[PDB]
Amino acid sequence: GMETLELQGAKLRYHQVGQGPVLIFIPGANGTGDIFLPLAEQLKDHFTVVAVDRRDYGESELTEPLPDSASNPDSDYRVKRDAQDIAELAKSLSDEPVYILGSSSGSIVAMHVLKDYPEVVKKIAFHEPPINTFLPDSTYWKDKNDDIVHQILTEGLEKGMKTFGETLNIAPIDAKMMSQPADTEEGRIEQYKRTMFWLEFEIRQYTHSNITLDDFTKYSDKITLLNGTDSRGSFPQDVNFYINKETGIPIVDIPGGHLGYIQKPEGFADVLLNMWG
Amino acid sequence: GMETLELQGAKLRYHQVGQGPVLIFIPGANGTGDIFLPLAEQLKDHFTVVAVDRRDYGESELTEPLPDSASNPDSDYRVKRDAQDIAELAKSLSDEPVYILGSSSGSIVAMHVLKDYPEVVKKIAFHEPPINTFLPDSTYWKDKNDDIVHQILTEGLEKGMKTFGETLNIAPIDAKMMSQPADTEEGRIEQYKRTMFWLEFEIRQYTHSNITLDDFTKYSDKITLLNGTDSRGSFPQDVNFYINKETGIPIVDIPGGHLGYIQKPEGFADVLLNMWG
Ligand SMILES: *[B@@](*)([O])C1=[C][C]=C(C(F)(F)F)S1
Ligand SMILES: *[B@](*)([O])C1=[C][C]=C(C(F)(F)F)S1
Ligand SMILES: [Mg+2]
Repeated sequence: GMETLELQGAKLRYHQVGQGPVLIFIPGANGTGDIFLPLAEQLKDHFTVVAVDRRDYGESELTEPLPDSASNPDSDYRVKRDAQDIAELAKSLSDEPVYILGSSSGSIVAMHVLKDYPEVVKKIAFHEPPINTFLPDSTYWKDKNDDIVHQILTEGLEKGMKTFGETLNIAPIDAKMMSQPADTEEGRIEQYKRTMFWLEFEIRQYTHSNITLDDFTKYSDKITLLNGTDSRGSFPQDVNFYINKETGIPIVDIPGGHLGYIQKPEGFADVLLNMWG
Repeated sequence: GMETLELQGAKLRYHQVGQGPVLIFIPGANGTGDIFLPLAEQLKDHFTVVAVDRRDYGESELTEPLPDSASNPDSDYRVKRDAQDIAELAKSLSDEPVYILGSSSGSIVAMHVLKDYPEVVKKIAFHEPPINTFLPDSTYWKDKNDDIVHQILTEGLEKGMKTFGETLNIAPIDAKMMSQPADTEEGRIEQYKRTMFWLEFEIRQYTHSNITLDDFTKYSDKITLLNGTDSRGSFPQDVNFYINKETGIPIVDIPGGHLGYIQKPEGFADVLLNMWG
């Protein structure tokens, strides 16, 4: 049971309980207003407690996707947009400046609400802010944040792909090709996005999907199985050997490895022309 | 320039090179058709080569969000939709059944095109498929895939959070609360996605966002800095101490820790009510 304010680019959802002057709670890391609901109950007889799901979280919905620069660590799009959400939320519920509390990164949003929309602010509270920009040692703390985020975003992935490599016995050539960075940064950032997506939304769902041997036998005359000449011993060739074992469907060898169609396009094509040309 | 076919919930983009019978190439992990163009160049005098950007990748775009259950590892929404795209693409490019080659996860899409839309297949080729469902050792390979993806998705995040709370001296009760797993498999998936979004899209961007001490001093009578009585020594209280030392803006102690509003709501309210009630 949530309220909705439609705004530029999002349906902003929020709880509202009580009577009197409006009191907006801005969540921190958890991003959602439910975490203030026991606090609201203790306040609903003095303030109209409004507790927001910030537009990227919870029951709030984006109506158009984030800009691609939002992943840049010095992008200001999201913090400024959250702060404008709170100001428009205030302006839609009150004709007076309102009370505001933010906690942790939510208190940083609160700082930007006061900076950019001081006319909506009656009183404001910053509960344990982690912003570092104005500290004498801002650099130390910014560098810690950057390096721990970098570790999280990269280490486990690198290890897991190598573990995939040994477990599946991927050929060296494929391994280097399949894990080579892009010459640009716009192409390099996309490639982490894409790999993360394949991992969460493709590999498990597709490799355990609803194909039976019976499906191949039904139309056996149509099917060729292809094994690369440079990827012998790898797990997908064993998939083809098993299909062939149980169905009789022929295996054709074709040049290159798992990526043979671009490792060796000429020889790849010569085989496809022999089969189908 | 690429070609476009508009389907339910997606605009599907694809390269088209050559003439002759239609030959559809379905990409695996990289998900885009460009990887087939050097091959397409070798076949263009024999086939109308069609190299697809599957709908979640490349120059294709969704026109509706993925279903929330698509992150479920047992989901078959994506593989079915991909298979249905290829069938629709074939039907839009030929009145005769066509030639189709899929590679790796793209060969799995090709298998579902055959199962569910055999009417569009003249011949089909499965290049190095990694599907395990029908293998006699299926449990082995399914559980390897599940474990390695899970490790990739969770391991470095669990380590980095632990490093974060220790660099920042987050209170034990707070670290306990902010890492506690959700109580459902579906709750944990969203918890993971939420934390992963916060790390990539919020922590660096907000904590180094453009706020200066003069932004506070300009409205000093409006502000209260709040420190939890149970999170002493933690980095955010250090931030508040600095703001206070430089601007004289008051620090008020409020019960609980970084999550005090939920940890002790009664005592948290009593302070707020002292402040603004
Ligand atoms: B409250 O959610 C936070 C306390 C420290 C934070 C950072 F990691 F940004 F330093 S966030
Ligand atoms: B081709 O891109 C693949 C070879 C092995 C794969 C899996 F990780 F699923 F086993 S995918
Ligand atoms: Mg604005």
